[PDB]
Amino acid sequence: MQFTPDSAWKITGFSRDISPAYRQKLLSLGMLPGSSFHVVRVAPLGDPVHIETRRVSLVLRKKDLALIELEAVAQ
Repeated sequence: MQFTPDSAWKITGFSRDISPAYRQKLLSLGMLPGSSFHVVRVAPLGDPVHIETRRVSLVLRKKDLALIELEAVAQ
């Protein structure tokens, strides 16, 4: 349920009213719904985490993740 710095995940930014600010932004990276990324650091209360993508490190927020969807890799 929680996100710890060790496991992998997949980017699926798809909300019910996701604003273009976040959507039109990711476009610059070329990471559309269905990408793969790793976790650098996360907190159970609420902290700033960083994702590891194809030769690119993006930063996310425990509150920001609330909008974008995530999909755990294949165990």
